Amino acid sequence: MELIGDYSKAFLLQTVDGKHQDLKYISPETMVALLTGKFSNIVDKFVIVDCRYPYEYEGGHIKTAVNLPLERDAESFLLKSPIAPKRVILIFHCEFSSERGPRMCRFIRERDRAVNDYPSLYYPEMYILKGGYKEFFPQHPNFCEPQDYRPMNHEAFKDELKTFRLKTRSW
Ligand SMILES: [Cl-]
Repeated sequence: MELIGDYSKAFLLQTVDGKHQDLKYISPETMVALLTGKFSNIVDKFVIVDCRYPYEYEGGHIKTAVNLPLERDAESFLLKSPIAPKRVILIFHCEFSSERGPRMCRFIRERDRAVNDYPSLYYPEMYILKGGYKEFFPQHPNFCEPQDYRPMNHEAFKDELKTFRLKTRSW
């Protein structure tokens, strides 16, 4: 398997197959391994980037995850003052981790390359949480807060969905 983005070392985590063939996916179990410190002697810090809309995040998210659905906010939070360390790892996800999560993962790499001299990167190692929150919650409810799951298409949040989308850069 290839080295991480700045070609400094191998990817640390075991991966699983995912739709986007060039991206690296991890399972809920591996996400819990990170959260429980199984890699604490090697990983200085990791950030779970929840790319879902605010109402989805508010209805139940992974403990410590940061909600950064808008590209400009994800870029500001991660690249205005890069999180330095040991390894730093980013894990992106959305509801199913099919579109929003993968898109943000690609966007951040694009921006990371743009502000660096090749092949250096602030975030050389990034993963997608396979199955997104939809598959994580049924496996590890006590690693979520609140302990619930609100789908993007929830019937009571149709207006909230529209309101949020009109704030995005492109549709
Ligand atoms: Cl956006």
